[PDB]
Amino acid sequence: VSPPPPIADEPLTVNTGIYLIECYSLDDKAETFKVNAFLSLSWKDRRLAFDPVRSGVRVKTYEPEAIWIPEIRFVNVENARDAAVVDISVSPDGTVQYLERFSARVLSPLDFRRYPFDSQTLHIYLIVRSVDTRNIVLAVDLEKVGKNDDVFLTGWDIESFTAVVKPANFALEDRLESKLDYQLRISRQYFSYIPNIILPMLFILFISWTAFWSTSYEANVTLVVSTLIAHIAFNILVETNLPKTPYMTYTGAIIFMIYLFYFVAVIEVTVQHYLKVESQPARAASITRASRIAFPVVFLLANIILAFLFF
Amino acid sequence: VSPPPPIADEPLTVNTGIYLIECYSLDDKAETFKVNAFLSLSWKDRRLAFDPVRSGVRVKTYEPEAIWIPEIRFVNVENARDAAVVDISVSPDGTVQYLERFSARVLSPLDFRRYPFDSQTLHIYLIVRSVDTRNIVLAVDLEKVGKNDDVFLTGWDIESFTAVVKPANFALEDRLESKLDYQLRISRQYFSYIPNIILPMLFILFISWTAFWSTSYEANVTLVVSTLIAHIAFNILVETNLPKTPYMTYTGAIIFMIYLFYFVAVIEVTVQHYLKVESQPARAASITRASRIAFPVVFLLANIILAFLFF
Amino acid sequence: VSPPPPIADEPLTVNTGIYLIECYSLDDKAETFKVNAFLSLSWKDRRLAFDPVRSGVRVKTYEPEAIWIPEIRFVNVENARDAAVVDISVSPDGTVQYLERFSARVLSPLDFRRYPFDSQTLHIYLIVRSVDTRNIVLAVDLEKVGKNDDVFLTGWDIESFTAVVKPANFALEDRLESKLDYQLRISRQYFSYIPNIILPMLFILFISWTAFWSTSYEANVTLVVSTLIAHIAFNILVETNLPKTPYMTYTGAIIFMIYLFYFVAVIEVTVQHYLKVESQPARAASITRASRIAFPVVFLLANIILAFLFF
Amino acid sequence: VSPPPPIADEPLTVNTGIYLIECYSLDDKAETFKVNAFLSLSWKDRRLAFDPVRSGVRVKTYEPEAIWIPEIRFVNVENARDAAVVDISVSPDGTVQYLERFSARVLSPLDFRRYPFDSQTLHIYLIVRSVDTRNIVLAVDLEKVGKNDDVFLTGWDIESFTAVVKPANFALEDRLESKLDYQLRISRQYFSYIPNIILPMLFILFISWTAFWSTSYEANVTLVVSTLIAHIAFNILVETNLPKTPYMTYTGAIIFMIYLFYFVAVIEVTVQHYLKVESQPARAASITRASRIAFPVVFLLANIILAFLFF
Amino acid sequence: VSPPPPIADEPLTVNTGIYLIECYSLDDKAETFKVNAFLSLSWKDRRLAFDPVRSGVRVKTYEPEAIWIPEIRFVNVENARDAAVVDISVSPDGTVQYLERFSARVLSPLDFRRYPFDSQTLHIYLIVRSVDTRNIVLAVDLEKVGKNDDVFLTGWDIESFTAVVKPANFALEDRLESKLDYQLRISRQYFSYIPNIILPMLFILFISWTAFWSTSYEANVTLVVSTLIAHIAFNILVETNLPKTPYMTYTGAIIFMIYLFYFVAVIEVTVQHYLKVESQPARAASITRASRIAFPVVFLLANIILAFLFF
Ligand SMILES: [Cl-]
Ligand SMILES: [Cl-]
Ligand SMILES: [Cl-]
Ligand SMILES: [Cl-]
Ligand SMILES: [Cl-]
Ligand SMILES: [Cl-]
Ligand SMILES: [Cl-]
Ligand code: NA
Ligand code: NA
Ligand code: NA
Ligand code: NA
Ligand code: NA
Ligand code: NA
Repeated sequence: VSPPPPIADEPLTVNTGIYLIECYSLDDKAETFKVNAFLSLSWKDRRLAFDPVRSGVRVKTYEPEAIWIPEIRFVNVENARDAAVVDISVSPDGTVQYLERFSARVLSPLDFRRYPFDSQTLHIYLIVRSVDTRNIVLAVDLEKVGKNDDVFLTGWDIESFTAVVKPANFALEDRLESKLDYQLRISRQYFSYIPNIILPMLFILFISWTAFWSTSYEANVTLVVSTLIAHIAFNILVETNLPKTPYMTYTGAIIFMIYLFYFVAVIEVTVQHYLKVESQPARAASITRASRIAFPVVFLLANIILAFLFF
Repeated sequence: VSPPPPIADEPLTVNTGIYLIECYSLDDKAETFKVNAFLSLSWKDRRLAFDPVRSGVRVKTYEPEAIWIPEIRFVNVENARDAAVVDISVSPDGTVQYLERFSARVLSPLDFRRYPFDSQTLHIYLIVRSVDTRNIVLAVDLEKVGKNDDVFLTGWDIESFTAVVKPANFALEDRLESKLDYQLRISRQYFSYIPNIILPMLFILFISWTAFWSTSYEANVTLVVSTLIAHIAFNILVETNLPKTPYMTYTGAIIFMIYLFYFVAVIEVTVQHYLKVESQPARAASITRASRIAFPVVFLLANIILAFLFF
Repeated sequence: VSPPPPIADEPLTVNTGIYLIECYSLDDKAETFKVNAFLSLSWKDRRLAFDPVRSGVRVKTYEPEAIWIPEIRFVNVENARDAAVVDISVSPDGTVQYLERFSARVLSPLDFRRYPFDSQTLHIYLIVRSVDTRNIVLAVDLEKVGKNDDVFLTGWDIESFTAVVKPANFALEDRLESKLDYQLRISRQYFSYIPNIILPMLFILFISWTAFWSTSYEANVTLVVSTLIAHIAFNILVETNLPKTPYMTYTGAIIFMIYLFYFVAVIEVTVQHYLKVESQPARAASITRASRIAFPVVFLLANIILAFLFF
Repeated sequence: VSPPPPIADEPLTVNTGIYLIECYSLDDKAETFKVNAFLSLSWKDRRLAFDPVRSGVRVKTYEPEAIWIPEIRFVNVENARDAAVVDISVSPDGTVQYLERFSARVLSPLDFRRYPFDSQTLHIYLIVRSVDTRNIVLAVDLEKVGKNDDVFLTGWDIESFTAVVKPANFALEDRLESKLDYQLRISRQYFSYIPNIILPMLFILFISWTAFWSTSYEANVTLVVSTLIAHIAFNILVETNLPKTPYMTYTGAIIFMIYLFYFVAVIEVTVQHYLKVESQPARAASITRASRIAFPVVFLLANIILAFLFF
Repeated sequence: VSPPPPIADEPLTVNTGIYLIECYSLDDKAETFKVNAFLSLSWKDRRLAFDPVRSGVRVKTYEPEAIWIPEIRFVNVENARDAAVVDISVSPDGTVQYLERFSARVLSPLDFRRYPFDSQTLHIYLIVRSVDTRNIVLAVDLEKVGKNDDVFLTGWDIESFTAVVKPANFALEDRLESKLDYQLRISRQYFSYIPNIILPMLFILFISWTAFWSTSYEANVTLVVSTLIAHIAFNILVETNLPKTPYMTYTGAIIFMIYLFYFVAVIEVTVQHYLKVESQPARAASITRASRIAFPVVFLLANIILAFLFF
């Protein structure tokens, strides 16, 4: 079979629409998500036109094999989509209405800069390669773009599912390609991070600061070193749920900065002891008394500065 | 092939039934479960009717290819079900009795609020898209809905497998869809959580409270900090077996609250020492003596309050 | 094609046999094992009978397509078995000898009560659904049931592979089903558990008891708390290799009971110190001296009681 | 199609050859390896003989469907090999030259006794089931058995890839089976184990022995217990990269034996303290002085004994 | 179908080109990467030639089935590539222009010597087996070799994608093979390693050196042993993200060398204490004072030496 013939030198417009049924498995490390949706296609093939009076029927159904169907592919998919044709319906003028149900693992990159308070725009790119007979251009039928109300992406809030109506028409391997951008706007459910990582991490830091109300070096060493190890465990736990980024993430910055607070606490604890031993407990007392105010104040201000730079 | 013709303008009723053979792999993190069941379908096709006297036979068997079979799909499945036809049997009036054995990874969400003392309702949604010739409506043949006695879901108790008999009939992409709800009610086997997480976690907390019967700061610091680290390990272990929820789980709340008890224990231990050093061991004694009663009482009451809010 | 016709009202006997080639991947957490075997089937179809004198040949080979083959399925498989037909041979009387090689992930539950000193009976259930023409019953041809000598299940000892010769005939969805039970009896290779978990766990416990020969509270606190943390690591390591059971496992019981020994050691260590501080080291000496005998004796007796209840 | 007819009562010889292209994913825990190779087959079928003068073509190419091809299977594979036919070439005498490229997950057991200084012989077993017309026997065409120079198995050194030329001809389910043994000899690259496990493990042990030059019980308890915990982590890390063996591995033995050294160090540390407290520091000094020589000497000799028993 | 006939004794040149659409999942442990690209093939088949005047058309489109297409395979792929034909276009002279879109898991080895400051050359090898009619040779059409601008390999910087234009022509199993080398040059994004592993690891080492400003043996033992355990955790974390190499990696060397610094710190701490006890605190003071300069200086120089050897 060959593509539909042009009335004049116009390109063939394939109207598209994606309707999400099930949306799942957003892997932060892999920057992938799995989708299960309907793909609807519509184009006019005058060769398929019929008189409803003579034929009796108002619409004609065809098997994919019987007629010409545009070779529509997804750009950013991992492997070729699993698709199964639901329906092909031809109206008297020759307007074909294709429907298929597909599933694919979509590869759309993520911006972890504000993690876990981040919002993402997932992309689904539809593309079509022009044949030698005629150029094929994609379009968006907005009435056939949507999502089910039940659509839930675990740990995420689905904001919108829309399409950039004007396609990106460009040359590739000496033939015209028409690309369409379907955007799924989502925002992370940060709630769990607060009682599981953020607050536990702050509690262990504040416990390290009880060393500023203790003259026992052996006890201080235990307090600051033990809590530093729990902070290492939280750093490791966090960096497992995330990929290696060439930039600093919000949680990454806080986690990093907290190491400096542990390092300065070890210095203060060491200075206090050296001075006590050197028979200068008065000077050690001044440093310890100052640290009690300095550490919380510098921690609070540094955090205001970070939140400001990141948001 | 085309769908059966209507006697009048009535829709075609496809009677359904699911009989679970094997139920397995409930992934809490993924909110998925795997099923292996029989799917039975029954509808009347007058075109297939025959006289049992003239034909000799009481029922006629057909291969799927020979006759019209309704396109039945699952809504909340991950990928398309794996199915294999067991039997197709036609009675003299034209009543078709289809049977297939399928397997699918079903995506039904879970409510972890009362974890690990939670009960779930897993869903299996059957759907059918109406064709242009006539509208197709689903029904439940209750005699063909059930589960095998051997059906075991590891770590769960299977309560019931029933179907909501009235289908959800709605419009989707300008065609009628008939959805059916099969509900598998299950309840978690919480027993293992008690000797593996709950009791070990309480033992480490009570060990931290032996610091209220000790005047040794060095020893107390070790007791409260070491046990706090073991509590961090239990928090991490628990949050690995669960997905990130936008709400507080029962175990999540207890685990979180226990951090506050560790934090206040560090404060008491610090106060006692500061006072002892400041040559006020009498005042430190009063605080330590009070803490011995305060800590268990506040822990017990806070737990009554939590159990009340959650159950 | 239709099933063989009955001489009288007797059911059709399909003689079966499974010969294991490769047996592997026993997942304790999932309660599954993978199998790679031969499935042999034999039934008489008089329609296929021939005279060896007239036909020249002693046996006739047929392709699955050509003749009627009973639809045999596995009950407890995860997905439908992967099978490939090796041979179909018809003798002059019409006796068909079918052979196929298959692989399947079999789902047979396990009893972890005596873990890691447990023995299991893995099951492979063959089933057949009766057609309307005639009822089909399964049988065991014992000469065609066996296993290869090389068959090795990693970490397990294969005791026997036998079949329960009388099938379980029952009604299901108003049709006779003939189920057969193939039993693979295996016993765990517990050897590795001894130097990797059991002996390391006992060594850390005995190290905690060196606190009964020490008056140093700071040192005792370190001894009992540090070793308690290593016991937590062993509890976590063990519960990862096992699923969540609604009953107590042997290792689970020992692991749990050992927590009580750590808890009582913390109490003794605390009592000794309180008494020493209260200027009563004589009374603290009596308690410490008693604990040196009490702890090993109670540990040894409690273990005799547990081994008795479990074996 | 039927198998080639015999000139006399001779069996049909299928000449085989495996040429490894890619060798990868050797899973120690699963005792599996993945292979990507060429499988070449050659047999004479006089029915395919042709005159090159009359036919125009020296050799004729056929699609697998067109002619009889022996059903060659792998014994020790997990699932059926993924294969794709490269070429089928028939010479005028009827000699068929089959070529296919396949990939399979081969299940060949491993001997971890000398781990990580072990050498393995991986096996690939080719088999063929005799048909009723005539018996089929396998052979090795040594010119068509080899491996690519680029063939690299991560963490292993590939020594040789050869075939045991004489097949194992045996009876199975009353039919002759011809098995062939392809052996891939490999040896582990132990180098990484030295700076990652062996040397770190020895360093922590030697650190524990600095307790023989210390009279501080509190410090010794910390030294021996802390380093014992690091040894537990190395034991856990090692047993994760390995399956549960019914025998003692070399690393397993060293790791186990080192626990006894930690246990005896705890005893010495306890004895020294008891004696110091009992006002017998002279006797405690003798024991501590002896331990300084005893511990390294017994460790060195025990290791000579182990290396001797294992190598 | 047979291959195109030669004008003379020349081989058939198949011009190739790979254009990367999506590049993803570079597994350091497995030494694999997943690719999703276009594969373009072009060769002359005079049998397909046509007069554009007589035929009307300028180019003729064919289905893969209709004409002869060279069997092109990838050498270093794991399983056979998943491919789907985009287009086949024949020009009047008989020049075929084939295009397919494929996905494959490519197995190309990596050099971890300079990890995480390493650069790699990933390879994609195209190959073709000569038929008996005529020899097939590969070529590079440079205009049809490229990559998409969006192509992102997580944690890596894509430098270039080029092809070694001269094929490797060699004999294999008595037939000519034409291999082509496509090279993807990438360099690791080391940035994340700095705040997550390198700086945390240096902070814990510097904390261990605060023992040179402390006379408290109990505190020093805690400082050096606790920080040594955190270094063990970083060693374990690092060796999990990497495969077992028969050579020393850059991070591996630094990590190893840091163990020696911990070992010597334990010796100094032990010597200081022995001397203090032996009533020689003056000599212990000299050693401690020297260590304060020696440790940072030797650490800094040893690192200069390592960076020099590795870069
Ligand atoms: Cl696609
Ligand atoms: Cl489905
Ligand atoms: Cl099955
Ligand atoms: Cl019954
Ligand atoms: Cl019946
Ligand atoms: Cl195979
Ligand atoms: Cl390929
Ligand atoms: Na078509
Ligand atoms: Na049908
Ligand atoms: Na059949
Ligand atoms: Na064949
Ligand atoms: Na072709
Ligand atoms: Na300590």
